[PDB]
Parts: sequence; C-alpha cells; structure tokens
Amino acid sequence: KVKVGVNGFGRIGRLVTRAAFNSGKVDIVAINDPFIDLNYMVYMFQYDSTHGKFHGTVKAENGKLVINGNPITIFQERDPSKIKWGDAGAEYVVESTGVFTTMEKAGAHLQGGAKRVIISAPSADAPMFVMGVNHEKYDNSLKIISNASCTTNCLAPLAKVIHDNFGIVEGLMTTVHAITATQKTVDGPSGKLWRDGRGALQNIIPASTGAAKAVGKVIPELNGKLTGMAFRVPTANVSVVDLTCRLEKPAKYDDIKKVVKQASEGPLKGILGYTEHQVVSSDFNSDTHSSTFDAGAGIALNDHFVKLISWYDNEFGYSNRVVDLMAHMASKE
Amino acid sequence: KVKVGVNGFGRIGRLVTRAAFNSGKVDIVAINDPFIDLNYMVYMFQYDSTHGKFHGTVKAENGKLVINGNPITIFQERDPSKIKWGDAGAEYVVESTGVFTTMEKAGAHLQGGAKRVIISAPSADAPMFVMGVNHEKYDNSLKIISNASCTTNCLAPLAKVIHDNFGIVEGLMTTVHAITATQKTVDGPSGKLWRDGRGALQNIIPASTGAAKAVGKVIPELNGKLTGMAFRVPTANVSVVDLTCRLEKPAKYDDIKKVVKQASEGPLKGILGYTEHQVVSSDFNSDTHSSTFDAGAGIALNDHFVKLISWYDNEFGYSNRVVDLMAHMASKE
Amino acid sequence: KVKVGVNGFGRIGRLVTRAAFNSGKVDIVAINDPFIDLNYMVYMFQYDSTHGKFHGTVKAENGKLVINGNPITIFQERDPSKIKWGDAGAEYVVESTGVFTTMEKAGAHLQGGAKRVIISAPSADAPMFVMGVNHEKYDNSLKIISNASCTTNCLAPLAKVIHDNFGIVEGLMTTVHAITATQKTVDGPSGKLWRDGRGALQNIIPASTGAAKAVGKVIPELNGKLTGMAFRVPTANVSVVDLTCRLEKPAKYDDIKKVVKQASEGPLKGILGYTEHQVVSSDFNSDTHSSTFDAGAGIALNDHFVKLISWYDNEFGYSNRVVDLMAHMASKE
Amino acid sequence: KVKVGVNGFGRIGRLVTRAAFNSGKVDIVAINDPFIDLNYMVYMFQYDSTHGKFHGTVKAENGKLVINGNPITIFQERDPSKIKWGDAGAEYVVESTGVFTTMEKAGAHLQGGAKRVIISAPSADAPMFVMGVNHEKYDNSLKIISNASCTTNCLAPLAKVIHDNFGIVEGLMTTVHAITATQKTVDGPSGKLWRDGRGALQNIIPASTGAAKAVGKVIPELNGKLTGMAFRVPTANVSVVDLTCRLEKPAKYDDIKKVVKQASEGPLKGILGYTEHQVVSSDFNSDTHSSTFDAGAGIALNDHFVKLISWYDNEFGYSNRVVDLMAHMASKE
Ligand SMILES: NC(=O)c1ccc[n+]([C@@H]2O[C@H](COP(=O)([O-])OP(=O)(O)OC[C@H]3O[C@@H](n4cnc5c(N)ncnc54)[C@H](O)[C@@H]3O)[C@@H](O)[C@H]2O)c1
Ligand SMILES: NC(=O)c1ccc[n+]([C@@H]2O[C@H](COP(=O)([O-])OP(=O)(O)OC[C@H]3O[C@@H](n4cnc5c(N)ncnc54)[C@H](O)[C@@H]3O)[C@@H](O)[C@H]2O)c1
Ligand SMILES: NC(=O)c1ccc[n+]([C@@H]2O[C@H](COP(=O)([O-])OP(=O)(O)OC[C@H]3O[C@@H](n4cnc5c(N)ncnc54)[C@H](O)[C@@H]3O)[C@@H](O)[C@H]2O)c1
Ligand SMILES: [Zn+2]
Ligand SMILES: [Zn+2]
Ligand SMILES: [Zn+2]
Ligand SMILES: [Zn+2]
Repeated sequence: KVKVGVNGFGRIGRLVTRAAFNSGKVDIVAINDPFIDLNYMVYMFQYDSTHGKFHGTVKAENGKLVINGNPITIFQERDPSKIKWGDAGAEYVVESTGVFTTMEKAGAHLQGGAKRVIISAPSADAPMFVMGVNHEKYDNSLKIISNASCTTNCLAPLAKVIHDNFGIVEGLMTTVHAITATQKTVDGPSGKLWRDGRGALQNIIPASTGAAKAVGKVIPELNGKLTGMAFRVPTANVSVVDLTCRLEKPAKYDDIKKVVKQASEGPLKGILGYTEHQVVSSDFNSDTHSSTFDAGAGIALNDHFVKLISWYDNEFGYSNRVVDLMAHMASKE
Repeated sequence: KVKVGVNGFGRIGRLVTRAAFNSGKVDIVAINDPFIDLNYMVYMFQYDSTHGKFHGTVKAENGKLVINGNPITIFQERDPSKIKWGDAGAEYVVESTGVFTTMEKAGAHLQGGAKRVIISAPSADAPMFVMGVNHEKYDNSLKIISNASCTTNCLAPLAKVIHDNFGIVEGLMTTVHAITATQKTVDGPSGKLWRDGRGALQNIIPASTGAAKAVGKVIPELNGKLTGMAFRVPTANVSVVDLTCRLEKPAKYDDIKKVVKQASEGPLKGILGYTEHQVVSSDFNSDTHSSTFDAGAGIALNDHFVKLISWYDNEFGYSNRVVDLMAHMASKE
Repeated sequence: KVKVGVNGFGRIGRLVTRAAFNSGKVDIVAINDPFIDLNYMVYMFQYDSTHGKFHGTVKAENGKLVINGNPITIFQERDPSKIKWGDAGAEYVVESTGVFTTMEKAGAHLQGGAKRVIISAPSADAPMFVMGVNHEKYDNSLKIISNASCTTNCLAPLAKVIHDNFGIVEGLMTTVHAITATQKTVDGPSGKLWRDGRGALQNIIPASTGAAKAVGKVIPELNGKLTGMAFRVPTANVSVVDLTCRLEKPAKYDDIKKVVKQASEGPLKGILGYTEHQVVSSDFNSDTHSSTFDAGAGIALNDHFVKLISWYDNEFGYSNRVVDLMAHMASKE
Repeated sequence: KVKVGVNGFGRIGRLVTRAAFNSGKVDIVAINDPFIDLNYMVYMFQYDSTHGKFHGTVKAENGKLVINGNPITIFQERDPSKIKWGDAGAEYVVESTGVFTTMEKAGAHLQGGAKRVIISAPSADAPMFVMGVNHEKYDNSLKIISNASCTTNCLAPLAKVIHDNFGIVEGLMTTVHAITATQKTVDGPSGKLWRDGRGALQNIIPASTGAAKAVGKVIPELNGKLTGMAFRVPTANVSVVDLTCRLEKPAKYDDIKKVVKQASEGPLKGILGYTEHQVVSSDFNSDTHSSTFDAGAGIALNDHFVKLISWYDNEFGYSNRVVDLMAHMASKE
C-alpha cells in the first residue's frame, strides 16, 4: 500500500527491494543510484551470489526497472535534495547509502517531496526503532527515523525477553560477523580503521561496534548495562551473537528456554526465533528472523551467569525489518 | 638431551618434530604413523601449507627419516602396545594421534619401553599441565601426563595473571577457532557431533569445549568458576579467546594492561605475550606464544566486569609447549 | 514409476534422493548407510549447507524415513550382498558409496534382489553412459552400468555438439573444480595422491582425471583425441570446464554459439544449456543442467583453434542425470 | 646503486620496496601515496597477511619512513606531476597505482624530476619488457617503460623455451588466478566489468586478459600465435598458468622436461624454475621465480599437442622482477 523510494542500490537497498516484492507489504516505485545505470541494475537485482537468483521477473523497459511487472522510476542523483521523489509518487524513502545517517543529511529527501525517511543504519541523532521491541513508540510527528543496525536487531529482542523475565544486571556481547562490503579482499587502505583494511579472506578481524550500547536506546532500562565488540570472519553471510549476562533473578537454563520459546510463538513471532536443532550458520541463510535463539549452543555457569547464542542473517533479517517498520508506519497514518 | 618418540605424525606430531629440531631442546629419535610411510613422511614434513617449507634438510636414507642429519627410526604400527620405543631409544613418547587420550590407552606405550608419555590433548584422567602456570607441580612419579588443549594453554596463563591480581569470581569464555583435521570439507557424517560434520569452509559452527573448565584443574582456585564454548570458522590456522569475567577486586582496564604486560616481560616471557598493535589473526601465524593479550580489542563495562581478548597460533604455540614441557620433565629426572 | 534403492547417503546419495523427489521421475523406497542412522538421516537430508533446506517434509516414523509423505525402508548393512532390496521393493539400486565401483562389487546388490545397479561414478569395467550423448546405447541386457563422472557429463554433451558440427581433431581440457568430500581441511594423509591431502581451503591443487579420456568411451569417434587435468579450488560447489580444441572444419565463434544454442533448445534441452549472461559460478548453484556453455567467456585464436567454457553444478547436475538415466532405463521395460 | 621512488604503496609498491631492501639491487628513497599517511605506512609495511612480518626494522622518524635505518621521503600527492622526486633524489619511479599506465600519464613523473619511469602493469603504448626474455632490448632512449603483467612474466619465459626448442604453432592459455585488490568481498558495483563486481570469496569468476597476446610483443615471432583468459578464484595469493599449445617439431614430454630444466639451471636461472615435486599453490608463497614449471602436473595428448603448467607468486615474483629490471636499466646508463 505505501509507496516507497530507495536511495542506494547496494546490498541493503537491493534486499529491501527484494523483501518488499517477496512480502508484498509495501510498493517500491523509485530507486536512486548515481553509480549504477538501468541495465546494470537489472543484473545486480536478478543475480545474487548469496541469496540466489530473484524469484520473479526483472527487466528494463521504457527507461524503467520493471519488477514482477511493476515499473520503477530510476534516478541518478548524487545530491539527495535533488531527487524528485514526489513526482515519482514515493512517500517513504529508505536511506540506504550509509553516508546520510544524520537528521540533517537524511532530511534532504524531504526537499524532493518524500514524506518520511527511514535510515537503514544507526543514526547519531535520528530516533531508532527495533521491531518487536519499541516500534510501538513510533508516532506520526516523526518524519526521520532509524531502524538501527543488523546486530542491534538481533540482540534487542532477545535482551527484551531475558530482561523482562529475569532482569539483566550487566551484559557483554560478542558478535562473530560475516564479511561486508566495507572490507577488503587483500591488505589495503582503511585509514580510520586499520584492522578493517586487512585481507578479509585471510583473517579473523576484531572490530568495535556500538550495537550493544544501542540496545540501551531501544530498551531504556538497559542503558549503560551492555557493551560489546565484534569479530569479522571469512564467511559471506550470516552472523551470530554471544550475549554473556548476569541476571538478577535465578534463571535455570531450562527456564530461559521456556520463556524464549514462548516469546517466539506469540508477540515476537517472525522476529525472534527459537531452535533446538543442531544448526550451523548456513541454515539461516535467507532466514527472515531478526534473531534466532540457539538453545543447544548456549551455556550457563550457574543460575545467574549465562551465555546466550542467537543467529541472524545480517542481510535478509534486517531488510525485512525495514519493510515491516514501513508497513507499521503506514498503518499509523 | 632427552630422546623422544612421536606417535601420530599429524599437524601436532609434525610441528612438535619441527619445534624440537628448531629449538634443540629435545632429540626426536622415533616416529610412528601407520598411515604415512617413510617417503611420504619426507614430503609431509618438508612442505607445510600453513607454516611454509621446513628450514633445514629432510630425506629418507637406509629406511630412516633423516632431519638435519639426524636419523629417526620409523614405525608403522596401529597398536601402540606394539611400538618398540625402547629398541629405538625413545624415552618419552608424545601421544599425538588424538585417539589414545586416557591413561589406560596412552599407557600402552609403556609396554613397548617408553618411560613417560605426554598426551598432546586433554585427558579424562591424566594430570594436565600448562607451562608457566602449573608445570612446577610435575614430579617424577607421573609416567603419563597431558599438556591440555591449545585453548586451555591460551586461557590459563591469562587467567593466572587476572586471578593473581584481581581475582576471578566467575567467567565465561568463547573461542573463535581455526578449522582442524577433525572437520569436513563438505557436509558429511559426524554421528556423535552433528554440527561438526557440516562443511567447514561454508559455516560458522558452534562446538562444545572443556577448555575453560580445564583451567580449573591447572588453577585449582578456579575450579567451578569458568566454562565456555567455541565457534569454528573458515581459517586454516590461528584462533582467539574471548574471556568475559567478573573480578572480585576492581580494576581499571589500564590496570589490567599493566599487570599483563609486566607478566609478559617477566615470569611468563615467551608464554604470555602482550600487544597494543592493530593486529589480526594472520599476524600470529607461526607465533610461538601460548597466548597474546590484545589490549586494543578488549572492553570493560565497569571496574568488575570485563572482556579480555587473547590470540593463539593453535598449532605452533602448543607444539612448542609440548617440547618445553618435555625439557622441563627431563631436567627433573 | 520405477522403485529405487540408494546405497550410501552421501553428497551424491542424498542429492539423488533430493532430485528424485523434486522431479518425481523415480520413487525412492529404500536407503542403506551403516554410518548414518535414521534420526541422523533426517537431519542430513533436511539441512544442506550448499543447497539449503529441503523443499518439502522429512521425518522419521515407524522406523522409516518419510519424505513428502513417502515412507522409505532404512538399512544399515556394511556388506552390500546382505541388503534386502527385494523385500523393500527396490528394483534399481544407486551405488553411491564410492567404494563398490567395479562390476564384481556393485553386483552384490543383485544378491539381495535388486534387478539393476547404477554406479554413480566411473567404473573400471561397467559400461558408462552420459544422458544426451550415448544413453540410447543402453539396452535391457545391461544389469550393471555407470553414469560416468560429473566432469565427463559436462564435457561430453558440449564435445558431441562441437564434434558433430565441426569435427574435433584433438582437444585438451582443464576443469576448475569445487572441493569434495575426499579432500582435507588441513594438510593430512592421502597416500596414493599426495597433493589431494594438502589443505583444501588454502590451496589450488592440481589433479589427474580420466574424465576427458572417458569422453572417448561415450563418443567412440573421439577415442584417443581428448585428455585433460583438473585444478581443485576452495569453493564448496560448482565447477567449470575449459576445453581447448582443434577443429577440422572452419568455425567462427558466432557459428559455434549458434549451434550450441540450437542444441540447448532441442535434443539436449535440460542437459546442455546456453548463456550469454555475465555469469559467475554461484549463478549455477542448484542448476540441474549437465553443462552450460558460457558464450561470453570463451575465446578463439582462429577458425580452427578455440577455447570453450562450460559450467556445471557438480553435485546437482550429476544427481539429476542419475535420476534421468534410471527413468530412461525404466522406459525400456 | 640507482635511487628509486615508488608511486602507490599497495601490494606491488610495498613488495617492490621489500624486494629492494632484501636484494640490495636498488635504493628506495621516496614513496608517494595520498591514501596512506606516514604512521599508517609503517603499519602496512611491517605487517603483511600474505608474506608475514617484515624481517628488518621499520619506523617513522622526523617525518621520514625509516626502513633498516634508511630514511625515505614520504609524499602525499594525488597528482603525479606534483611529486618532487628530484628533490628527494629519486632517479627512477615505479608507477604502481594502477591508474597511470599510458606513456602520457606515466610521463608526469618527469615533471617533478624523475629520469625514468617503470610502469608496474601492462601499457597500451609504453614498451614492455620481461626479464630473461627481451630485457636486453632495453636501451637508454626509453624513458618510460612497462614491466608487463604478472601473468605475462609467468608465460613468456616458458614460451621462450618451448618455442626455441620445438616451435609453437599456436597456443591458448588459461590462468587460475588469486584474488586481487580490484575485486570485491561481496557482490558490488563494477560497471565496466560486471563479473568482476561479484563476491570474490564465493565465486569462480571468468575474466579477460591480454597477457597471452602480450607474449607476442616480448617474443615477436609469437605475435598472433597466442591468446587466453583467466579464472579468478578465492585464494589470497599464488596463481597458475595452463598453456595448451601445438608444436611444430615433435616433443616427447620427457624432452620438454629436459630443456625446461636446462633453462632453469642456466640462462633463465632465478626466472624460470623447474620442479618434479608434488606441489600445490601454497608451496610457492613468497617464491621469487617468475614462472615454475610443474613437470608432474602437465599432460601431453601426443608429440605435437601438450598442456604445460607453471606456477607463480603473482605478488612476489613480479615485485622482484621490477627491481631486477631497474637494476639492469641502471647498468645501461
Ligand atoms: N591441531 C591443533 O590445533 C591442536 C592443538 C592442540 C592439541 N591438538 C590435539 O593433538 C592431537 C592430534 O591433532 P592433529 O591436529 O595433529 O590431528 P591430525 O589428524 O593432523 O594428526 C593425527 C594423526 O595421527 C595419525 N594416526 C591416526 N591413528 C593412528 C594410530 N593408531 N597410530 C599412530 N598414528 C595414528 C594420523 O595418520 C594423523 O597423522 C589431537 O588430540 C588434537 O585434539 C590439536
Ligand atoms: N560430489 C560430487 O561432486 C560428485 C559428482 C559426481 C560423482 N561423484 C561420485 O559419487 C560418489 C559419492 O561421492 P560423494 O561426493 O557423495 O562422497 P560422500 O563422502 O559425500 O558420500 C559417500 C557416502 O557413502 C557412505 N558409505 C561409506 N561406506 C559405505 C558402505 N559400505 N555402505 C553404504 N554406505 C557407505 C558414507 O557414509 C557417505 O555418506 C563417488 O564415487 C564420487 O566420485 C561425486
Ligand atoms: N597484485 C598483483 O598480483 C599484481 C601483479 C602484477 C602487477 N599488478 C599491477 O600493479 C599495480 C598495483 O596493483 P596492486 O595489486 O598493488 O593494487 P593496490 O590496490 O594494492 O595498490 C594501489 C596503490 O596505489 C594507491 N593509489 C591510488 N591512487 C593513487 C594515486 N593517485 N597516487 C598515488 N597512489 C595511489 C592506493 O592507495 C594503493 O595503495 C596495478 O597496475 C596491478 O595491475 C598487480
Ligand atoms: Zn567493587
Ligand atoms: Zn571387474
Ligand atoms: Zn515396467
Ligand atoms: Zn630517534
């Protein structure tokens, strides 16, 4: 129902578009990318090394990108304030380039007639939402918002359930994360982040992440109670979170399993998964959950100190949450 | 000085043999491996995908393996009780096949004339030793011992320093671990451990490990205070430990850095390393430390709750510790 | 329609089973594998790192493996002459273990009541067949046959078309081949084939193959005119043939493209594919063609000397050809 | 003797610098790279994922990069015509950015006082030289020259020997090539070469190359007689050439081995290697040969039609040839 524009046709832009057409919850009507012409867009959308060939039809016709017979207007503007979203009918714009994450910069899309802007990344100052956690705090006065990061969307739903039931005193998170586009095939320049320049095929690479701290924004009672770090490893997709936390109320591991499984079947269905299967990362490729609790992999030292494991398709889970968030916003109009 | 036999000419058997000849601390005089004949041993020892070509000479001569001009008796026995270690002059035997890790099974080497046996792996019942941590507890009545695991040798020196200075109330460990010979190139059978059969090149694979619990055997005061788990990831060598612990006495992260650095320059020199450089895993390939604390990668939530990161070459550090252990044993005879 | 037993539930056994149910062309009614019990079979068949979760249902019930509601008798015999195929109603048996590839050994399945045996690998003595090339030479007198290799199934249909139209004077093939189960995660023992023991993740590994020579068996006119070799590279699936040949009749590259495309739309439809897209190996993952000609990738030096490139999913193409061969056999009785 | 500046401190720029300090044949006195400042250069030079830590000392002092006690002037200019090479005493400049490969663009270094320029890549118009093949055709009138590509340096020495002894009528080349810095970690934009944008970890990627045709420039008698293509595969370093050629004179494979071994021990020593060992790509990491003939890997169809295999460390062999070529140029002044 709501008509959507996508700024950037990178991994996130293309998979948000894919999720939109797969789920049908929103209608994509425009895309902007200065570095990718129409014929090339067709190729990049249709073929995907990680998620396979698109399920449906894609073609160029009359200067438009036509996906499942739905024509999409293509822009090639470097300056977001110059994109004519309004003339194309785009109401919501997904800001997925990674370089306009502030209110100031993302807000440029409004000048072109966009009504609201969803930043598909953390923002220094735009309000952040995580589906299943605080999305009900959204309201119509908000024209520029953020859907946080893939890792925060993994951690927050699980932290919510654990905190609601047992109370997190403090927690430290590690994420073992699949490689991304910001990394390098061989040792190359990454001036602000030296480790991240090192060859991605050859190395386990430690990295900082604000994702754990960010959970404190979407779950205010956990402000200051979580932090963490990441390791990048040479897999193409799917990542995993390891949350080590101290609990205030006693929590037998079997009681933890019960409340997570109950959450996965009710209010967080589709967002927080639960499995007891002997899974490995490839079993979550193209999985649309934000977070899937791995009952078998986690371990408790005692009833107050536990390590909890949750898998996430860092591409597909997040992409589908952007769509879900827009669908929720549209329902509130 | 002490003459050594190696059972199992694998990753660890070969690299123990390299360490012995590179350091000169022990003399290898016999090798048994029923799945590698003499001419094949020359090839497997000389060329190493991970650590490069052997620096030295290796050839087959008169039915012996000759390394740097030293002849080595070669056995081809499946049954360890049948290996004639005594005839070859092997006084200590490194049990590095992976399949004889109880005192009962490893003790078979005594029937062929070995005086002592060092199991290159955790043992359900053999006393375990970690160089720098409890090796001075070894005494001459122990004919069969264990050098623990690569992961225990990483965690224990660091845990020793943290516990000695601040005390560890409780800790949970994750290791991000390189692939090993027990894993599979593509999805295949592993009936006792289903996740471990899944393709190692494609997957992040959670795995159980007793390594953190074993730290409580080499540091008795930590008995019951540590446990953990592992993720196998697609790198051919070098692993990393992530220790999340609660301290009984408060420490600023700078205090922790100070005492670890001091330990690495003094009593744990060569065993525990310390760095502030922007390292990645390949920077530790062929590094002979048991453990190298990564000061920049770690993070503290508060003065009592911290995540400490330490790197280890799981092949090369451990192999050198096996040699160091035997040298220390021989000094006690 | 024909009822089928599978000996060995491995990459090929499982994917033959998956192809049978996906296509519906034969009915699997029995499976034997001593190293994978019933509950483990469910897991190994349902989850696949390479091809994703099975599209359908799989469970254990009443001692049977049930796939899409169809019950399958499960055997656990090490000795093929003891498998009761007849009692389970299996008429054809796919011998996919890799260790019974001679007529003498594969013939053991006839003792337990199977009528015909199809060896899913080259055989020293069983007649070999490639669908689209010589399958019409099959006849009802043949009780034990071979479906050749994945590489032979890629090369032969392409060779057939080129030879039929232009005449191959001589040809040399290279295949760049994905890793397989016979390879090793780290440098390990492979006594008959030393290079194949070297770590698969770390190495390009040259290997001998009789695949090109074997084309001269399924296309007798090409006996002695083709041979080749392979390079194993660190990808989990999908391989590619590079055929360099001298042609007797002049052949502009556009003429080669024309006759290959024509073949792909006619007698070889589903076996030999044709593309002009800018493809890479992952675009062929789960592609059921034996061979897909890459028009853009090949190159001609002149009208008589050309290099032709053809892609193949070595797992899925071959599996589907085993099923197609059995369906063809069944149509003759 | 000759003093050298390096433009572009990348894989080749850094390894040229390493090769220069290791061999002592030339003196590096200046480096330009606008994307790598002085402190970062220390780090990038000292640590190398592929070739390990620099053996020697490296530090920043007084605004100079100091390698083994030798100070190097550091420039940060995007525009090559603005680099003050003369002031720094740099007589020859290695042009290794990958973006100034024509004589007109590379000639910009003369404006800042360089005397000669060596392009570390093929050039559309600069004369190309391969050490051991046509470097004696260099003369003092050539102020801007090219060292060709890594692949051309592998193929040309081998082709010289084969052509000299047996005569190459025609040949077709495939190179199975390690990934490079121009490739992408995950599917991303490569608008001119779509396949090259596809994830390098996940894919075998076909690519065009002028390397075989270029052999016809450095060996004029082979003009028009060779072409070829490449497959990029997921390994971080070391590549291999597969040369399929028709010979005019009969050449038993043992005779081919004889004359290649002879060349490797005499006129082409240090450039063309020869092995009969069971090698794999990692055995050539940091190998300084341009080309190493793999006797056991090649195969003959008959006396006039053969496939010859040669390995090359695409980073390290080539970097050493750049240094060798500059020292030879200096000897002609
Ligand atoms: N690889 C590491 O990082 C590492 C580190 C610490 C400890 N370990 C442990 O060392 C031991 C060996 O591990 P690995 O990585 O070297 O494995 P590996 O497979 O590379 O080597 C084991 C070997 O022993 C041989 N062997 C098998 N059965 C034998 C028998 N009956 N008699 C004699 N030889 C036999 C095999 O042919 C092979 O060479 C294991 O217990 C392992 O858990 C490994
Ligand atoms: N994987 C490919 O790309 C491919 C392609 C074409 C042909 N092939 C051929 O198919 C055959 C199987 O190859 P794979 O890739 O599936 O290897 P695999 O290791 O995955 O399969 C072998 C299976 O056979 C089982 N097995 C072993 N011994 C057995 C016995 N006595 N009785 C019953 N089952 C037994 C094993 O448990 C295993 O599951 C080989 O001959 C191979 O050359 C493989
Ligand atoms: N890597 C190989 O295997 C190999 C082998 C032979 C030749 N080459 C060729 O050598 C050249 C460099 O290749 P590479 O693999 O080292 O790539 P690279 O990306 O690792 O290095 C390029 C370097 O040049 C720098 N640079 C970019 N623009 C610059 C500018 N205007 N001025 C100064 N520096 C600039 C970059 O920061 C980078 O450090 C290319 O032409 C390549 O084709 C590469
Ligand atoms: Zn306190
Ligand atoms: Zn036979
Ligand atoms: Zn019938
Ligand atoms: Zn000084």
